[PDB]
Amino acid sequence: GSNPPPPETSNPNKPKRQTNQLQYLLRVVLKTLWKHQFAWPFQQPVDAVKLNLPDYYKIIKTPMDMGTIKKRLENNYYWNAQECIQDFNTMFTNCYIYNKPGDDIVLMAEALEKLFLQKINELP
Ligand SMILES: COc1ccc(Br)cc1S(=O)(=O)Nc1cc2c(C)noc2cc1O
Ligand code: NA
Repeated sequence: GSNPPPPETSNPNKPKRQTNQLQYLLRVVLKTLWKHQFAWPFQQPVDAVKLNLPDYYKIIKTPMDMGTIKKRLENNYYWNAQECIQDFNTMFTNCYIYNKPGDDIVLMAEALEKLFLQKINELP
């Protein structure tokens, strides 16, 4: 079991720009999630080798994490806030797909997702 290559964080020919919503996504939303107690499992791509999860990438084909998101935001990878939001949704959804209701990790995802949804209500 090897790890796949992580998701891209820059792409010359993918349309990209800066928006004040995307700035907020970085400065406020991502920063709040990043510093939360429960951030740690979601700060980097799932290392299926070191975490001993050899079925992870059998089940999850569209992986996403906050390390990847942070870098995409810092590089202005996105065209709009909706693309970034979709990456967050993918992250949480993957957690819920791979794991089971009530699992420690699922409860952490849920608390981060509540907090995410609260912060994207205040999107300018
Ligand atoms: C068994 O390892 C656990 C147990 C509970 C928690 Br909260 C976290 C881990 S882990 O971070 O060492 N491994 C692990 C990470 C993820 C991710 C990210 N999505 O689903 C996972 C399942 C895991 O066991
Ligand atoms: Na599941």
